[PDB]
Amino acid sequence: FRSLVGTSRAIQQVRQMMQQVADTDASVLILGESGTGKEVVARNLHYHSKRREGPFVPVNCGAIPAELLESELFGHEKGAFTGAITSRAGRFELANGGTLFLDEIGDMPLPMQVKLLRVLQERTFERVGSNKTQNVDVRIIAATHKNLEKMIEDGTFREDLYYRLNVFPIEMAPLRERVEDIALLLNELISRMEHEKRGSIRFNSAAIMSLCRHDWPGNVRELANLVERLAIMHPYGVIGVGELPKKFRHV
Ligand SMILES: Nc1ncnc2c1ncn2[C@@H]1O[C@H](COP(=O)(O)OP(=O)(O)OP(O)(O)=S)[C@@H](O)[C@H]1O
Ligand SMILES: [Mg+2]
Repeated sequence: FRSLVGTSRAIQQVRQMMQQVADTDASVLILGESGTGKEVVARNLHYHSKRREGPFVPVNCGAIPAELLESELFGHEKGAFTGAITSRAGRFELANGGTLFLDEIGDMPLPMQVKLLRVLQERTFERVGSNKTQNVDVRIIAATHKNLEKMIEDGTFREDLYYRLNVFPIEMAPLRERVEDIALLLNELISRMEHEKRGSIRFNSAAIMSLCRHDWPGNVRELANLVERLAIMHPYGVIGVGELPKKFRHV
């Protein structure tokens, strides 16, 4: 785990709710833009859960071939389809006793949403082509940068799955709504980068104000990118307004 650095009320609330849902087995939904810490939040939840010493299993919902998605999620037994010479355990079976992290749940296709639902209310599943219904034991943590209720109304997300998953919602404020945290965030990212052989910089107040007026569409991950790049261009340097890429200058 990392900790969620920062002193905004938003991030403090996020910490409080994390402390409250962690050692429960409730489905957690983390909503937030790209780069805002949603996976951090998930890994932290997990390592402070009953599952904390079982497996943490990510599932990147839009980055699996549909043609194989079922078998990736639920495993297959030999000769289920063409190419099925071995017998795979699925992400779910892999996760039994741990946490399953559905990364971008809004990109999960509908047939997979119903199957996921069957798992959350029944706690069973079968490998593809297989008869044997295995029980399964995981804690669900899903994340999204999408508007799930809108999708519900566009009929691209299932309402029943929605209310089943969204037991404990946690919202992650975008960086541009937490500028108070940027310096802290900086000190963290730089510290990591030092503890990782990888270089050193620091920022002066003008630079820091400039970065505090930036829109951060990639949020914290964009910030981390900037720290790495600047540490290359100005090794062990102090970063002022004129060292920032023009993109990040706001004076
Ligand atoms: N509050 C925070 N304190 C410290 N480090 C953070 C914080 N939030 C994010 N990070 C770090 O900055 C990066 C943000 O990435 P993620 O947490 O994976 O964001 P995300 O919401 O999961 O983005 P996606 O959904 O994968 S595009 C990671 O390298 C984290 O370690
Ligand atoms: Mg992620």
